[PDB]
Amino acid sequence: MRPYVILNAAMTLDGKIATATGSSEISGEEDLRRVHELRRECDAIMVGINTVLADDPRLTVHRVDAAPGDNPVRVVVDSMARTPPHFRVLNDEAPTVIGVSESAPPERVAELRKRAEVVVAGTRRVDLHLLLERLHGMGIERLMLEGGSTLNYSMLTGGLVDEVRVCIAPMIVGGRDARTLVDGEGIDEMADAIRLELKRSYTLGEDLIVEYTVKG
Amino acid sequence: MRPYVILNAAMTLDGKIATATGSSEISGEEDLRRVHELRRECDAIMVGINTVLADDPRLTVHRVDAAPGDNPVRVVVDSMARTPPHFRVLNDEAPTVIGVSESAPPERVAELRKRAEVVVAGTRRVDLHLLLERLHGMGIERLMLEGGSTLNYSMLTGGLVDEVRVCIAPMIVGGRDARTLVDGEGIDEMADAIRLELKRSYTLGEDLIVEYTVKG
Ligand SMILES: NC(=O)c1ccc[n+]([C@@H]2O[C@H](COP(=O)([O-])OP(=O)(O)OC[C@H]3O[C@@H](n4cnc5c(N)ncnc54)[C@H](OP(=O)(O)O)[C@@H]3O)[C@@H](O)[C@H]2O)c1
Ligand SMILES: NC(=O)c1ccc[n+]([C@@H]2O[C@H](COP(=O)([O-])OP(=O)(O)OC[C@H]3O[C@@H](n4cnc5c(N)ncnc54)[C@H](OP(=O)(O)O)[C@@H]3O)[C@@H](O)[C@H]2O)c1
Ligand SMILES: [Cl-]
Ligand SMILES: [Cl-]
Ligand SMILES: [Mg+2]
Repeated sequence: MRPYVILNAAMTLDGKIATATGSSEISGEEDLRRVHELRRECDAIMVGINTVLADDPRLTVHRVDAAPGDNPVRVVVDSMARTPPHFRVLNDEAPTVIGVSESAPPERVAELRKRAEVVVAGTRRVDLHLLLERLHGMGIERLMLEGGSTLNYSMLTGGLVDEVRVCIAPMIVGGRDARTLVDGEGIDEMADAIRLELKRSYTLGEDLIVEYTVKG
Repeated sequence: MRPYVILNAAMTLDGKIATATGSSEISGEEDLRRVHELRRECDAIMVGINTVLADDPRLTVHRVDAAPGDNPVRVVVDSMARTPPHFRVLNDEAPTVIGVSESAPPERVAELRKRAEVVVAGTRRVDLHLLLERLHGMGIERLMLEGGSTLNYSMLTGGLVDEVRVCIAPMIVGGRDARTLVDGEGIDEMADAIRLELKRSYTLGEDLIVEYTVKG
């Protein structure tokens, strides 16, 4: 089985979540609160290793009032155990899980096990199906997927996403090499696109929030 | 003095206007009718050569009932005069203008002049400011820019776009090499993004339409 999965993101109108140089300040203050409230509501947050290396995020509830138990499990998708042992995601604010592949150097895995629960799943790339099974077995029923574009693609095409919520900021940056909402290999034909259904749209500060379910 | 410029587009939720393979069927029938209605309220439609080569579009008012002079002037941005003499954009449905650079081979320029007005503007690349100035001279006061992503970038960073209208389809395709709403070289810092203001957002058929003004 697997938890229920909400993909949440912030993007520019032209669909970018970061520039080629990694600049990613997009959301207004209100959206950031929305995000932290949603964190409060979930059992776990999931990000890819590339996001962790780029942003060194806390991935906790800190922009809204939080009870001592409110921080969800932090989950990093990290095939070669590259999460720096010093980085904030391994701090003491909340439990952390690192999903690694069987190819991960045994020495790096052992260091991570000192600050986290490590789950091995997949040969050389993290098996997201298995990882999600393992998270569900830890009692995680509600997971918030927070990117980046490569993990987003894997999760969507694997049929592992139930909802998509996007903050669309009123700005354009362009860039053929900027990260978009969803990157990866890509679906070749518009006909074979993943299909969604708009459930809600509303303004929040300067931003436009859109909320969709993924059509089964 | 240049025309007032509305940029119109259709993209997937993840910001794609075409897959890597050039698949670009995005809008529902209702959006397409709206586009044709807006075309009729404009003096000119502008598109890049690459769009012409990819789609061979007519660029006329035909998804709604139209009369004779309802079709706007068709303008192709085409540095090296690559518009094929047999392409629909050069048919007799409507006036056509091709903007070329000084670098375009004369044989191709001379051939284009048989089927369109040719405006030579810019050394190696079309000078968009100069082109728009010359378009004003042909009674063009309102122009609809219809892509693609490279031309969009140039027009936007050139300060030559007054409004943005986007049809957002409830679908995701991903693809690191798919064409986005705006490609080109990109703005390096989110701080330096072109800023917009949302005028209104509404559903149209299955799609979500958003209309913005460009602040700068
Ligand atoms: N605004 C937003 O909504 C938002 C949200 C998040 C991030 N961002 C930004 O956007 C950028 C996106 O980062 P990114 O796309 O490079 O990184 P990412 O998607 O966070 O990380 C993807 C990486 O995860 C690892 N991985 C392991 N198994 C995988 C699997 N089955 N599927 C997918 N990935 C797997 C791979 O690296 P290994 O194989 O080496 O482990 C892969 O390259 C970042 O700069 C970030 O700051 C924006
Ligand atoms: N859904 C939508 O809204 C929408 C709209 C339009 C297109 N599309 C699709 O999206 C794709 C995007 O097309 P694209 O980006 O490859 O092509 P494009 O933007 O239509 O064409 C850009 C080309 O115009 C020429 N050009 C000359 N002077 C220029 C200047 N100053 N600035 C920019 N371009 C200049 C260049 O080629 P030369 O130098 O060789 O002349 C340049 O590569 C196409 O496949 C199209 O079918 C989607
Ligand atoms: Cl955070
Ligand atoms: Cl057409
Ligand atoms: Mg791209």
